[PDB]
Amino acid sequence: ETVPLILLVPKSRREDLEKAQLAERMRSQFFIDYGVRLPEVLLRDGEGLDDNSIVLLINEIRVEQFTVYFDLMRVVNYSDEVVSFGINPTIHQQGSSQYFWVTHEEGEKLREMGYVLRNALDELYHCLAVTLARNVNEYFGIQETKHMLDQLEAKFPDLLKEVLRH
Repeated sequence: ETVPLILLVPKSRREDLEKAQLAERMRSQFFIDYGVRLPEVLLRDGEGLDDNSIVLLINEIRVEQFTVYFDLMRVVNYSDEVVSFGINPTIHQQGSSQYFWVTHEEGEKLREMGYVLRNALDELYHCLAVTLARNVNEYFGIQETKHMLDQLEAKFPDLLKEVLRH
């Protein structure tokens, strides 16, 4: 890989993320989990970028925008019982999926009650790995479709007749 991954980050978080060595954390973890070598990961200030937002660019094209609450912890196996403990999560919603976040102090209480918590940087890594994995799956899917159009012996009218039937 010769083209770097770029993460646009909030201007107020950039120096903390550099001090936390986010780039090396990401590169190191991805290699251990997958055996694949990420290109260099560069952080850049995102103009107008609100807090808790990260934009992934590859080859200067926007790939995905993540919502990660830098000062909070993600409740990985969140259940509604959390609320019965007096803890009301920060909820982020992306499509059909909800993500539940709590304070560091709340996180420590939930860890004693069977919950698993991920800090923001670990969740940011997780978001990247999920995005990278989703894109690879779809790429393979495109290839499967090309193979089916190669193997296809039925013509279009006959093919479309069969589809409406079933």
